[PDB]
Amino acid sequence: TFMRADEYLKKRATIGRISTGSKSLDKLLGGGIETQAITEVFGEFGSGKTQLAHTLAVMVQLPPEEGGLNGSVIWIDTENTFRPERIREIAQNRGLDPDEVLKHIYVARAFNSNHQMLLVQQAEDKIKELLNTDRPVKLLIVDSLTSHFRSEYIGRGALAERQQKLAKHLADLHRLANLYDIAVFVTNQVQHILAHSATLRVYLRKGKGGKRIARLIDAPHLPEGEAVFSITEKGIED
Amino acid sequence: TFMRADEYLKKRATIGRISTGSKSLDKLLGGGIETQAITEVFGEFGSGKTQLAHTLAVMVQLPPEEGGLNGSVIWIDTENTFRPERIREIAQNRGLDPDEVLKHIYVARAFNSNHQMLLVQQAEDKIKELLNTDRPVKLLIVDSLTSHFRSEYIGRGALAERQQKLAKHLADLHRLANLYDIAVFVTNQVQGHILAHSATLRVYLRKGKGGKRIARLIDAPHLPEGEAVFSITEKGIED
Amino acid sequence: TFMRADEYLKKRATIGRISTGSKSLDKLLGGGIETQAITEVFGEFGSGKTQLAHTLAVMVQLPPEEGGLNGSVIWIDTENTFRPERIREIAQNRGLDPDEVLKHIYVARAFNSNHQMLLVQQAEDKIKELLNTDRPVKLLIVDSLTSHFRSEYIGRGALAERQQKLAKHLADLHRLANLYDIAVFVTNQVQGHILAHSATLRVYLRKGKGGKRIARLIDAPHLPEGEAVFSITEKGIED
Amino acid sequence: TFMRADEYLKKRATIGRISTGSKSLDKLLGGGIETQAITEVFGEFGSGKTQLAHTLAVMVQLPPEEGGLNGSVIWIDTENTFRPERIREIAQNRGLDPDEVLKHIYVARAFNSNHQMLLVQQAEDKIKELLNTDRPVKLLIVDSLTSHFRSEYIGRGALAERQQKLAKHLADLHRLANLYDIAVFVTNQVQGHILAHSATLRVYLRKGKGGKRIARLIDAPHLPEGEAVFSITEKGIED
Amino acid sequence: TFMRADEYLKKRATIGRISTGSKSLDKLLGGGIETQAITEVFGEFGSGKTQLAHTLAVMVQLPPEEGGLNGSVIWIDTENTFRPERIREIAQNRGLDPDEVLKHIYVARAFNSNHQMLLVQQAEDKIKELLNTDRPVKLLIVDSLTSHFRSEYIGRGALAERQQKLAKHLADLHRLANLYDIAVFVTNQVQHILAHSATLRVYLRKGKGGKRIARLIDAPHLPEGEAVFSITEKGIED
Amino acid sequence: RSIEDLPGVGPATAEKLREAGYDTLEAIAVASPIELKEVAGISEGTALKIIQAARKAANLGTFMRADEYLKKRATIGRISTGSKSLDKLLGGGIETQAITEVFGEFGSGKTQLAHTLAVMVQLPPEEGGLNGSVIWIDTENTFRPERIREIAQNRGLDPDEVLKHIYVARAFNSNHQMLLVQQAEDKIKELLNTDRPVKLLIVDSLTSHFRSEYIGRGALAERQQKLAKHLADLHRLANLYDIAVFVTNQVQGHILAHSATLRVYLRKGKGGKRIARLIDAPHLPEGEAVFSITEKGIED
Repeated sequence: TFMRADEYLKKRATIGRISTGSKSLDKLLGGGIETQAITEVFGEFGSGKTQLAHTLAVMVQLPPEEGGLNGSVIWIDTENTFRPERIREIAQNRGLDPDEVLKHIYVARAFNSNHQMLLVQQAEDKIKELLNTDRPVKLLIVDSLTSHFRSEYIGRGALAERQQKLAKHLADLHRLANLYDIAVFVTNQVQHILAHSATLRVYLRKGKGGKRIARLIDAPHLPEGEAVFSITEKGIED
Repeated sequence: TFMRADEYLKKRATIGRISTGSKSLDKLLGGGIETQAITEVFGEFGSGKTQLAHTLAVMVQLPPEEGGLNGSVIWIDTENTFRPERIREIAQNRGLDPDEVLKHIYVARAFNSNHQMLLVQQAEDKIKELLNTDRPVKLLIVDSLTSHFRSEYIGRGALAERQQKLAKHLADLHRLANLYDIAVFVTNQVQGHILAHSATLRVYLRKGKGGKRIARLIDAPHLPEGEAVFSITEKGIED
Repeated sequence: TFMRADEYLKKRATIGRISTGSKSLDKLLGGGIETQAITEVFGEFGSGKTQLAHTLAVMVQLPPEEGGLNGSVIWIDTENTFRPERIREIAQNRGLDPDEVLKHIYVARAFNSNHQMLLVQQAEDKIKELLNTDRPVKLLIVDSLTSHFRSEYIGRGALAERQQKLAKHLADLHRLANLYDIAVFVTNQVQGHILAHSATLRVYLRKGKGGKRIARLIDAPHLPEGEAVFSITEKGIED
Repeated sequence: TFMRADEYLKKRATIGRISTGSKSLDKLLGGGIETQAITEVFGEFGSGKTQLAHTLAVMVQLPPEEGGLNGSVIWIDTENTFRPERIREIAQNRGLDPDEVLKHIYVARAFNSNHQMLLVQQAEDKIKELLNTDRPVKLLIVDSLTSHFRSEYIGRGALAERQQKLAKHLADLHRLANLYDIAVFVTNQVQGHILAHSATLRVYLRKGKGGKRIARLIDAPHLPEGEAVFSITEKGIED
Repeated sequence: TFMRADEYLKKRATIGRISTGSKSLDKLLGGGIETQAITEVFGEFGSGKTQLAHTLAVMVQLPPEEGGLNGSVIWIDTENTFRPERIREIAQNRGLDPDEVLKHIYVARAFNSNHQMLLVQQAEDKIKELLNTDRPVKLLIVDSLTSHFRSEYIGRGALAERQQKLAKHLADLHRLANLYDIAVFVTNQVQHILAHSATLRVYLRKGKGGKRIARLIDAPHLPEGEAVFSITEKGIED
Repeated sequence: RSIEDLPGVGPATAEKLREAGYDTLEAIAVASPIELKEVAGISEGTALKIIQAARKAANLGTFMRADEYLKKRATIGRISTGSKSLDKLLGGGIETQAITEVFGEFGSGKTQLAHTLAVMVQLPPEEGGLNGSVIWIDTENTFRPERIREIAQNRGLDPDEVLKHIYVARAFNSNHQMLLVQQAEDKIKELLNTDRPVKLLIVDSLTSHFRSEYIGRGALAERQQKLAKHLADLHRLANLYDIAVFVTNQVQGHILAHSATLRVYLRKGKGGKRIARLIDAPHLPEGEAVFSITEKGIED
């Protein structure tokens, strides 16, 4: 069904924003990563996109004033890179209770493409039974989003099917994002494949001495420069 | 379906570690290959990855204080390379009862890819069978993991189903590793090259100076970034 | 299902060995071709691998001291090269009743790949029957093993399925080999050159010096290295 | 032939810097394009690299305190894009005498690669000619540098001679830049793609928001790692 | 002419060794880079091989006891990356006189392959008129050695000629190395082309947090591990 | 006429001809006036006279009566590898008047075998040598006079003495390599008619530089021609002076000495031991040989 541009405009206003935990980024990002959208972060291994994920898993928990959305987190881990113990750290280094955070984050290990996709659909369950609660789900992470797809589908003749499925997956996320005002954050290791339906794609690379530099890939809807930040306790900062 | 970050953090701390039988290799691995994980060791033929497998089949059996996890072993052999006589020897020189050790290792010969994949789904029963015991399964070996796949699936048009099924195999192993706190060890001969992408940790090892072998990681984060030397002798892996 | 390493040490303990009929080649094979294994012999046409097959079909029949295993023989013939007359000669030329040996050899002509695979599948029933008697099946020959496969499957987009079947075939043989302590001997003519990768052991042989042959192993793991010369005569193969 | 590390260190400190006419771009460049160097600016057609060239042809003329180096300009035009009227306008709005400025810029139209390369060797005389003056040559522009090369040398078998000669051209420029403390500025249109590899610094710039342009470097070490925005107006480049 | 294994053994003994300025390296290197040899260091851009060059340009100047050879330096710069001012720094941070160093280093900017090659042959001049002196040439750097070759020779049909010339160049260096007991250090940026005639090839990459890790590519004549070090004043250390 | 004692050739001319590879009577014998004219400067007509002189003077351009040839072969010496096993396989050891090529993967020990041979050849015939000197062309910087010292002082040989009958030259590229051959003939005749003439000439590696300087399908053609000539230059020395030529070839592009009198393949074996095998049936056995690397070089 098609809603009216009334409700539509209204909704696009009730769009929340999670802070990345680093001034410079939230800036170049126009607030931060938004809900009702899929934000894709991509770059070489070690470009810190999994750290950014961890940080976001904290930020979203704190009050709007600090850049959060007082919400829960659903984390689909495909590369076995989710470290709760990492949450604990960064957390007890920016106020919040380092043992409370790990109470509003729910993870699932995805062992292959089909598993990954099936988990997303089940994510609606935990998501659902929680909208009627003080801390609903506001962040849904898929790290990595492309990992399995680019390994199970090698050689043309599969590329077609790969996109079809990848697409159906992305579509499943988009739905959740809008259906529940959730911010969908996905990572993509690069050096190909992208998340075409992505609402916003941010590229980041290792920069200079122990620092990462981002830069959106678009033009309309947000700045056109670069943003530098670093990895420390508190996750990302600056 | 999902788990609370605190539970995951909890479950994780319950992760055991098997010693390779080498101070060195062990340091490199962070004390040894872990449970709830798939560790892939790969290298040229004769790089000693099958020895490492045999050693681990012993170590896991001894007490935590000694490097093991007082557990049993499920061994899926695809290249007919499992030698109990070699377990027995690694044991004998380690001061154990060869006759006992050989009672907590269970093998199955895998004659082809479909067989191999079938075996893994089958192990689940032996795991369950011993699970509620004092010596549950703690090590599951697949040697070789890639051997059959890289021989039954030739050329493109095949990679589609290969990875397709492989991925399904690795996923079967991952489940067991986590569902039962088991350490999954797999070997991969490397000169159509395959890989255990889903592998939790990939260790590369090659032959060295004289009779020695050297191992190195395939990741900078998590664990150091150096090399480890060791040797093959009675007791399996030393140094 | 699976099997305890100790009971495996048991199974492998009973590995028998058939003599090739020539001191030389046995040294190289460390005694002879073994049971619970697939031994592949390959070489150009006329390299004498079908003679080696005939000799083995006799030797396996005589006592362990004499180098046999007092066993019967199952022979899948795909190139119409099995000559019972030849067995008689080699047999009456080795302290064996010619007409009795032929009562412990069972042949089947394989007319194409599907037939061949279907025949090995049927061998089981025959194996099972003689399993309880004094002379069980101890030798299963497939000559040629690759012949039909490399003729019914031409061009890629076929080569892939060939392996998917050739592998199901080899797996069928491996099973019988272990399930019944049988030695599986297969031949492969070599000048698309397919091979029996699963081959527990691959022996290469070529026409040598003066009307003699010469064989060598392929690899390094388990068993010496070097070459072995022998000849074709009555008695089949002789040093 | 060679020089003492102290002399080189000395010669280097004698390196002048021309302002692009943009606080921003200037910061990004470390105060501006330097002498004794080849600065390559590249981007899509209309990214304003020819404007930047025109601005520099003015800036260089004014005092050091003002961003110039009180010098003359040698301009090798290959795409017939040099407009004195535009110099005159950039000057006029910068508070200078269009009639004067146009007296310290010397152009030559290059009709093809060989012509282009000839011109550079020729400039050396004008450089010498003005060298012992109070307003020596301090800026040498080649716009476009790659235009002709990427049109006269089509396909492989050509790249050999292209780069071969190009390299020889760039080397000719490098010499002049150092032999006479001149800043060499070259443009390169980018959608057989060429490049000034020997370039001392490569700056990439593209069109932006509205009428604006944005420049970024092609090196992490030496100078920052950010972007710079500016605009095209009278005075040439602003912001 | 062929010398006798007498003189030959003698010579291979009178082989000097320059320290890299970092314990860990000199170790994995069996002393350090030796004279009468071409040592090739290769790795990605920013792997610090030009720093290593700078350090070596200092070390070689100090007495044997500290790991030097009280010698001069000939530096062929092809990528305009030689910073005397960088020498000054590192120098006045490990004893020696930060303004004396730049007195025993002689540079030449090579603008292309032919220039590069021709400079090497002229290097014999400065080299020569200095052997009869307190501080003879002991280090000859070519940074980068491959830069120009891989740019002027693109597309097969040149690859052949490229190797021929590259070869003649390497041979020219080898000669100088032996003819004058000089240590030849050459860099090679990678991600192809190598310096085949190279006496020793060391690979180095950026490692962990602001550190570089080396590892020889051979087996016979020196260890088989890796070496970590860092870039600071003094150039390379650890 | 033996060397450039040819009619129209003076030293200056000889200079240009040598720096160009026309270093032998046969080299010139097979050239064309145009080539020599462009290499030396001489006129097309005198160059022609030069060619004819060479065609007529050529040593290896004459036939030998089989009775004479049977005898030449009767005087072929044999160097021991230092391994009963291997020698059996060679029927005594590598022979003189022949090019023996040993090839295998890096580390298959062919450079060790070279070092051993450089010692053996020095001891008496009964000891496994021919009381001779050694010319060593090193292209990969792998000649360690130290290993020589060792292997020598481990067979009761005076290392300080052994080191006095080995002459090395480092070859920095193909042209250098080829060039050093002609200069090898200089030293060979120098030490010729001496208590210890040259009996062993090593080229290690023989192919290294050729497979690096000639990359391409357009480079392949002349790659072979130059190797062909280089090999011919060695064959000549081998026969002209009863020398045993030993060359190594790393393998696994692809190259080899097609005109090698005998090609021996060797690979890393069991544990620390190497196994060498022959590549043909005519002349010599047909089995494998195992040996090891230790002091004394090669053993067993």
